[PDB]
Amino acid sequence: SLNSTGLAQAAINGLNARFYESSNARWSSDEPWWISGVALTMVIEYMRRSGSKEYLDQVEDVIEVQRQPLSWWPSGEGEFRADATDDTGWWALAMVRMYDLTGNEDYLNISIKDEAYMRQWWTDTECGGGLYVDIQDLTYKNAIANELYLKLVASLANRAPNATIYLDRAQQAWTWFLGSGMINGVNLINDGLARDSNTGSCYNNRLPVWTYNQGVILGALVELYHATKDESYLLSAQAIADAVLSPSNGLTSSSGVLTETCEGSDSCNQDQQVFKGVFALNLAELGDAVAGASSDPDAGQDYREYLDTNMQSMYANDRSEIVPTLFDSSTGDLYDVSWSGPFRNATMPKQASAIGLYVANI
Ligand SMILES: OC[C@H]1O[C@@H](O[C@@H]2[C@@H](O)[C@H](O)O[C@H](CO)[C@H]2O)[C@H](O)[C@@H](O)[C@@H]1O
Ligand SMILES: OC[C@H]1O[C@@H](O[C@@H]2[C@@H](O)[C@H](O)O[C@H](CO)[C@H]2O)[C@H](O)[C@@H](O)[C@@H]1O
Ligand SMILES: OC[C@H]1O[C@@H](O)[C@H](O)[C@@H](O)[C@@H]1O
Ligand SMILES: OC[C@H]1O[C@@H](O)[C@H](O)[C@@H](O)[C@@H]1O
Repeated sequence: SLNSTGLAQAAINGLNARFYESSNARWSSDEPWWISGVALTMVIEYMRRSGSKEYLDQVEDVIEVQRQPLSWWPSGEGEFRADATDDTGWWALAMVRMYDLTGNEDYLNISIKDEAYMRQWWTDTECGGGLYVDIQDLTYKNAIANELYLKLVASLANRAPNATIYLDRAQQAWTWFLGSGMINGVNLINDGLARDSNTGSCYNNRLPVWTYNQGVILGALVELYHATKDESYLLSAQAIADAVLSPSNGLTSSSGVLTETCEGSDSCNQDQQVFKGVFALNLAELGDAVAGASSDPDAGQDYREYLDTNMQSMYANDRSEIVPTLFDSSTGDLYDVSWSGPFRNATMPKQASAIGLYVANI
């Protein structure tokens, strides 16, 4: 009885009414730039899944301005090539989705330039593989930058003309990730890798399990399945998603609600506020891939029910409607960080995460 399409549109309208900067073609310049990339993904994915085009003009504006050489990383020469590889990876994946929505080769070309830029910081000398996140420093190979890269090459393996070298890169990247140790004993992914002071060998740094690091990897494996038709990639994704859904692992509350590890102590920073929606969108991708790979009508039904359950809780306990004024008649919905906890304030990363959950149920 809940209309996820209308709620996503209200959530996007709330996102624009409070956080979109027309003069900058960006959401919230006081927030991390990469989260504007995530927001762009959610808006593109809303249009892709709902069949609507109401934000297409706005998305094109954002792309055209955020394409330009970044003032804080001119040496990237624009096209979203930034001072960290994960920043680049978020926009690169948004361009994959833009290409999926529009069929405009221009966006596919951006993702291709991004893949080649990110790969510059893949090294086999440390950790036997993987890329660094901090381009200027080269001190950290983490989960998210390698999950983004892996989903990027796996996506390009299904879309780019030289799809073979991208499929080989994806298969090689997944083999490295699987062997990295970052996937722990309960099939959840810790934050990144530490390096042995004496031996130089790398190991799971046991930093927190963040929801978005259980998400991007699902989309990556889904694209690897589409590229190979090997259901082993789906089964591996399902083991990771199942671990998230199991309340015994602390990511899913006793009410069945996705919960970031920082929500308990009310310490979720500007980055962590956006994590849950990224997982939700990728989980919906996994659900679609699972239901299409088997003739069982109940295939992937647990993931849909999970997303549905999480939507209603967010719908009921985390929502606050904007009240219009005599000057601003904007209507929409605002959302806080906890999908079960109360609504206290809204921020752009919280709102972006909100849209992702609604879009995940379209
Ligand atoms: O990355 C998001 C934000 O980055 C800001 O640039 C930062 C530089 O000012 C600083 O010198 O180094 C960090 C390293 O990441 C840069 O991110 C932008 O000014 C912001 O607009 C952006 O939201
Ligand atoms: O929130 C967890 C994530 O934190 C990331 O480190 C941040 C950098 O990306 C950012 O640019 O600078 C701040 C400095 O406080 C860092 O918190 C990790 O790179 C991620 O792996 C981690 O999930
Ligand atoms: O694996 C631990 C890593 O933690 C990160 O937060 C730091 O930025 C890296 O320098 C460090 O190597
Ligand atoms: O992709 C997942 C979505 O697929 C749609 O076909 C269903 O109607 C939604 O309920 C579900 O959340």
